[PDB]
Amino acid sequence: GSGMDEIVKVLSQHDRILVVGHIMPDGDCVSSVLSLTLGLEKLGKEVKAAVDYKIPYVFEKFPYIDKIEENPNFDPELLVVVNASSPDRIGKFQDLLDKVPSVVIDHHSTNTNFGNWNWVDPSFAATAQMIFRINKALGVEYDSNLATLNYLGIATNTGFFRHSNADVRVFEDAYKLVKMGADAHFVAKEILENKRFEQFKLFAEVLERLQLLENGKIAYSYIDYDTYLRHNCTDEDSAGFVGELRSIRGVEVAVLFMEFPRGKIHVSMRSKDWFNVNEVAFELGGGGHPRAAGVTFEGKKIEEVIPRVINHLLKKFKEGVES
Amino acid sequence: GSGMDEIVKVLSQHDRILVVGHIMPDGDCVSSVLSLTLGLEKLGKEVKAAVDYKIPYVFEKFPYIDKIEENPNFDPELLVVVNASSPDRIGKFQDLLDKVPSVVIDHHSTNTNFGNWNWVDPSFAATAQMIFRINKALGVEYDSNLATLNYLGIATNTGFFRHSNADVRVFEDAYKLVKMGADAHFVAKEILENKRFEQFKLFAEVLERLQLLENGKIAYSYIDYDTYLRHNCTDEDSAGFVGELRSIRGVEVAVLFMEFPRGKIHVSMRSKDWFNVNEVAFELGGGGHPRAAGVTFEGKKIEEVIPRVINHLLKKFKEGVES
Ligand SMILES: Nc1ncnc2c1ncn2[C@@H]1O[C@H](COP(=O)(O)O)[C@@H](O)[C@H]1O
Ligand SMILES: Nc1ncnc2c1ncn2[C@@H]1O[C@H](COP(=O)(O)O)[C@@H](O)[C@H]1O
Ligand SMILES: [Cl-]
Ligand SMILES: [Cl-]
Ligand SMILES: [Cl-]
Ligand SMILES: [Cl-]
Repeated sequence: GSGMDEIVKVLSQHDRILVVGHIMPDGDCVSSVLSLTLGLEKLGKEVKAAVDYKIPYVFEKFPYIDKIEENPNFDPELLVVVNASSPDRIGKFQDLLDKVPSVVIDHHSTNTNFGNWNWVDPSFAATAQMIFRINKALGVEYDSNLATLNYLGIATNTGFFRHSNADVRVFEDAYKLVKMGADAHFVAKEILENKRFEQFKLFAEVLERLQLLENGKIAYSYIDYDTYLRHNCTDEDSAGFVGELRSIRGVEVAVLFMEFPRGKIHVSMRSKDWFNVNEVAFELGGGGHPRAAGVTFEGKKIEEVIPRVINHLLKKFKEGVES
Repeated sequence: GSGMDEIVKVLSQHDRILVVGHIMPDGDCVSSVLSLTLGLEKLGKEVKAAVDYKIPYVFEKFPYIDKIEENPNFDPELLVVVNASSPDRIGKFQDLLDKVPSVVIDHHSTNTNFGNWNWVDPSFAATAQMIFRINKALGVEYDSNLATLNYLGIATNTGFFRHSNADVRVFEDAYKLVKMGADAHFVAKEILENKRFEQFKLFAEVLERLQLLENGKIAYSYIDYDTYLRHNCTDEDSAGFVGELRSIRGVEVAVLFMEFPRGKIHVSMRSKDWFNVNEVAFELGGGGHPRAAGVTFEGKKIEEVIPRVINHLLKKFKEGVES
């Protein structure tokens, strides 16, 4: 397993670079892609950024968001894949893995190490923190826009400094980026204050279906595909719903089952204090973090997935309570 | 107007000190009261902490919360009032202002300077930041519990680093406190993840009454007293509701009218980008910050307050749009 130094050397050695993020991009993906792309351009390299997916609405006002292309026309010397744990997550760009030397930079412990060089460090809360250190190691000078873009992923992946991954290194990075001009309020406003009215109606559906188990310590609900369509919503609109269920008093584990598209059931799990949802996720074929993890089923009825997941969660939860 | 140095000298000169916060205490009040009380105790002083109000549920697990007394039995040499902008806000302890020398420490620009010594600095987002600097100036050594307690007010008064008052000094303070052991995740979990089910039902009432004006740029709603009672709620339960209305896409100003107790109408105002709600608040007899401000009426029908406030807000908003 390569460290940062070997990645920095490899980046220094190539001058035509395609930086690729994952489908369904989140703040850390957008942050890592644009921060590395702009950093490498400041070294004079020829760099393009690509994500095989529509950029979500909340990113449309960020500086340089138009640098991320869905259909780049580029012949790179080097592929750099950021924040994507497996080749399927980069969509049509996985075809380049067979033709172009590749670097992987990722904080996900689930990363399959599919690059020729791989720097994977789960002690970071965000891949953006790794890009920050790469850019500094390369000699990149930050301006306010680059600082804002690199702050983005650290904020989003820690829930804006609320989750258990917000450790001293996260706060140090945020401080350094704000000192360099990162507009923390701009980032919060664009990410968190662009709610659709339909999102309130969709969450009302979640609350109607909400079920508590184990003396209120487990909360789960679901959104079926017809309900997304009924409210002109996609799974972009239910971002943050599972954390709202975790925020209920006395809840330790929250699970949200989301069918989107039809027959594709994503299970999002969150815990509050002590329960390791990643162990449940892993055993079901997914993965993630001790306090935030997920599983994705293809080709299943939601009526089959829900009781199987709840069954496994109850067994594990009862074991944990017994210590 | 005294600065920090004169306050530090005055604190150093007295050894029996009552630290008082304001009624309806928030995170900054609890943070400032306990951080200063514990800091002064580490200098060996005899210190009590007092708030003439029930401590809200979300603070009950914080370390040393039991140090805040509703009914202290103490004869202080010095009264220190933190985060309270006027004597009425400290309840029954305003009687001590006539008998005991008093120090005021506050970030609110509305502070009436009712102490014998007053350090009021609106450039701080939180009074807790001023207490942090006082404690360091006095030579206090932070442990993890004191760091957690001092972090609390900086986090709550910036919306956990989301609001426009989260400047480089806020992030520096947060970093320094987390480096000293502040448990940022504990604070977020206790403050933000203790929601009552009744709070979701109460917010559904807010959404039912929600009205948009000026091409969706103004949003307002209201909670009358009977509606609070119907949902076993008080105005503690509607904390954060007005920010949820601000978070609607395209909204620039959000206003929530809250009747609690009967006939007492509190108007909470939030803006997003540019509109100065403090100017509207001030003209109506309240005050606050450019992006968060309020007004409180006693003895009025909500049917009278709502159109008068909306009228003034519309006039000011239309003027601002014309630049
Ligand atoms: N099917 C899956 N396999 C592996 N990791 C997954 C996963 N679904 C989610 N995760 C990870 O778990 C965390 C929580 O995911 P989510 O926000 O979708 O609940 C994220 O960091 C995400 O990358
Ligand atoms: N009636 C009033 N007079 C002066 N300042 C007020 C006020 N009501 C609220 N504020 C201030 O305005 C900000 C927003 O108040 P609120 O959270 O109640 O909306 C807070 O910092 C608060 O101290
Ligand atoms: Cl731009
Ligand atoms: Cl992990
Ligand atoms: Cl204690
Ligand atoms: Cl101000």
